[PDB]
Amino acid sequence: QTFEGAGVVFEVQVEKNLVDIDHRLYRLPNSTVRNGMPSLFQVKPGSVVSYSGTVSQPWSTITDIYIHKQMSEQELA
Amino acid sequence: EDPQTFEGAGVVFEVQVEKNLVDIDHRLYRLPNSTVRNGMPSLFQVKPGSVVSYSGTVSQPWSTITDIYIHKQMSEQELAEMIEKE
Ligand SMILES: [Cl-]
Ligand code: NA
Repeated sequence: QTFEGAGVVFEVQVEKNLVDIDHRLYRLPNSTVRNGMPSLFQVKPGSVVSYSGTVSQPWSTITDIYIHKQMSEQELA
Repeated sequence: EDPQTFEGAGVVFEVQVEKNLVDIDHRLYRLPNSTVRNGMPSLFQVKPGSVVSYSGTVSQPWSTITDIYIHKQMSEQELAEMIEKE
């Protein structure tokens, strides 16, 4: 039922609530929020992330995601 | 590098909800009610024993955590699945 991982965002599809992390697709609903802002609009290609969620088919749902501030800057460079 | 922002990781040892303070690896940080994740203040989610990644702004007397994530060490890990496949 639950999972946790870490990786690098390669692509974000805001219109489909999907995020591509290390070539794996996850559902990233607007309900995954931090400081009143949906995380779907904060993650970008190159973001280094820690995430957790619930197992679902075909793609698992991320219900919590954190952007590594120093590592995402190093990844983009 | 921004000298006004900070980021770290550690273990929560104590939480003082009445003073908006969190003790991580015996250092103290301000954890205001405005640091919210999924509509809930993170101050009431962190507990002694929580493993955390956090970031914020340098401030006086304590630096302010504006973003904090609890590591789910008890959940099944994608890295474990990766090591099992490799
Ligand atoms: Cl929120
Ligand atoms: Na900084």
